[PDB]
Amino acid sequence: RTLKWSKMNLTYRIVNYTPDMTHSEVEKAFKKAFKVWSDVTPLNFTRLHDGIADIMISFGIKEHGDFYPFDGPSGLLAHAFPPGPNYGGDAHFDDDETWTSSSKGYNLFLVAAHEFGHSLGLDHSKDPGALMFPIYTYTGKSHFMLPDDDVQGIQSLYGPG
Ligand SMILES: NCCNS(=O)(=O)c1ccc(-c2ccc(CSc3nc4c(c(=O)[nH]3)CCC4)cc2)cc1
Ligand SMILES: [Ca+2]
Ligand SMILES: [Ca+2]
Ligand SMILES: [Zn+2]
Ligand SMILES: [Zn+2]
Repeated sequence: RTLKWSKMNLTYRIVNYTPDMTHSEVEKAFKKAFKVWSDVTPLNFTRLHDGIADIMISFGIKEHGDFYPFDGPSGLLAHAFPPGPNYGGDAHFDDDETWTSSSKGYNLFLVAAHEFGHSLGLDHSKDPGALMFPIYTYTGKSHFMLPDDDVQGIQSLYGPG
């Protein structure tokens, strides 16, 4: 046995938005991020506008209400908790960073896909070409294809769709 969600139908809520991007650009970016995993697993993700959801996403700075505070510009950038109740599964992004949909700063989609991998029970990868490798890089690929090391890893938890 490993650590994982018992249900295949998960809900997320975007609690607050970063000033660095428009509501629509944020929402598009996170939705594409969950799709990364939904496409290769039986998992399904639906967004809630209110109330408590399984994966609760928020932006914040410094001491933000958990034992893992951010540090301002540079340094740490996001973290997410493994599956479980309450804080379990949630994702936090440091809003002293610069979030973008481009080549500049941290690309919010890529970092969300990474952080959501942790939310589903994945650990970091040893393959520098994985999405779950602990070092951020931006490859500027024409379109994004989820690398094989990570499709293997998430499927070990949930199986193919
Ligand atoms: N517990 C340590 C936390 N350190 S952290 O907060 O500073 C941190 C560090 C790195 C990442 C992070 C690392 C890698 C990625 C993904 S990199 C990437 N993968 C792929 C492509 C690409 O262009 N870039 C193409 C396909 C796979 C995202 C976030 C997140 C938080
Ligand atoms: Ca930081
Ligand atoms: Ca939660
Ligand atoms: Zn946090
Ligand atoms: Zn990570």
